[PDB]
Amino acid sequence: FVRVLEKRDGTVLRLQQYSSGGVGCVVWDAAIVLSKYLETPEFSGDGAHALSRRSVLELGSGTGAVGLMAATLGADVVVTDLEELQDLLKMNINMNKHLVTGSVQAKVLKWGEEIEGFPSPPDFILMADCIYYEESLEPLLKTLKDISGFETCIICCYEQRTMGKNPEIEKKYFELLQLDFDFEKIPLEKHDEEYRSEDIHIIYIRKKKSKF
Ligand SMILES: C[S@@+](CC[C@H](N)C(=O)[O-])C[C@H]1O[C@@H](n2cnc3c(N)ncnc32)[C@H](O)[C@@H]1O
Repeated sequence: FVRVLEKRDGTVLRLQQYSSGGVGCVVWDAAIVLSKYLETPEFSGDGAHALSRRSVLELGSGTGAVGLMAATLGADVVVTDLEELQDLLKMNINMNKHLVTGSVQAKVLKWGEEIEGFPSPPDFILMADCIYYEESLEPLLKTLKDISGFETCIICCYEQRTMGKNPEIEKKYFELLQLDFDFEKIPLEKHDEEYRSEDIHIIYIRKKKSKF
């Protein structure tokens, strides 16, 4: 009942998906793509967004897969989700703390609700498959605006769902996003050569600050 995700160095993250009492969350494909993206040279010492010793907030962590990966890369990570997912997050911190080279802790952060502030804006905010929640889009973007500063690197990874109401929900997300943020799509050629998909996008989001 463990989902496994292997790092570039052969070490292996292990993620439980069921917490006792109905509460649970699976590891989503977008979390695998973003996690393995964090292991590309882009987030190494000689890279554009070195992760080691930097502050990282993850929203909608679920199992914690992405934030845990960042913690095995030297970041000081806070993984967050709803109250009911805190037990699962703590279990997965326990299963992977032997691989953590930075730090990792879990906190409740329900989108739209103000929580324990950072002393200064995080260096990164990470999100995997956080966007198809129509009812929580304005809350999510409020949290993002409240926490990020002009230097925060916001990385948003999501699997594009092409059927149903999802195309519509996706457009509402971007229309709300553009009021306060810029974005830029990371070309597929920069994802992990193995763990990528034309259906799974990575976008860098930045708090807008125009000179005009
Ligand atoms: C599709 S899952 C993705 C989980 C994980 N990031 C991954 O990719 O494997 C979305 C996550 O967002 C969380 N979430 C949904 N609405 C939320 C809200 N209003 N506030 C905080 N978290 C929320 C869910 O509990 C769930 O863990």
